[PDB]
Amino acid sequence: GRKKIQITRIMDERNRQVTFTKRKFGLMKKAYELSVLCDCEIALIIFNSSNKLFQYASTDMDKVLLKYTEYSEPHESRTNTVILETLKRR
Amino acid sequence: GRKKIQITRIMDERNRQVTFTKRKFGLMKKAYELSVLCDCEIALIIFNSSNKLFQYASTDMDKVLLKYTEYSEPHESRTNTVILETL
DNA sequence: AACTATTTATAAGA
DNA sequence: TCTTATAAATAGT
Repeated sequence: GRKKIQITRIMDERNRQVTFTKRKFGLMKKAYELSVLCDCEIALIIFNSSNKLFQYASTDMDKVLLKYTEYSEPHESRTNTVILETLKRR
Repeated sequence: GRKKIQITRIMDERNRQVTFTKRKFGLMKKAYELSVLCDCEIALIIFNSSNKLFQYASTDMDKVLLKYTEYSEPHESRTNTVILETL
């Protein structure tokens, strides 16, 4: 990036859409590279704010999702949590 | 990277494992940033070569997967396909 | 595991 | 979309 940007929701609609398209390609690209380099199985489902779907899966999506739903051990899972935060002085 | 690397399976076991751990964090990180920045719902399931699971989901994994299985329109889908290559 | 040069991604300005 | 300068990730150590 020509500038550092904060990680909060982009407010400009068209900016949000461009950022979405490029970052999504980059993310599927990094997913592909992870799967190849480290010999692992990835499935990546993305729904844009308008509920349109975009997906990546190394092997085969329904294979990976089946394996998921049957997996019955504790495992590393991360998520998004919203925090209350005070801003800078300005 | 201190070196450019080819995109093929890392042969050294321990190298593969370190690369896995760091790149996975980076990938979940970029996923989180995408979901926040562009207000979208992501689900990312990874099974390492030993069949151990690692996951990221912005909202809630079963929510996203339900939405997936019901989605009935054509959509952008990618996968990995193997190519023959000269050196 | 941390730290650093080299690469890979990406945001602003066009 | 493109260009470019800048920030962010990562491959070796």
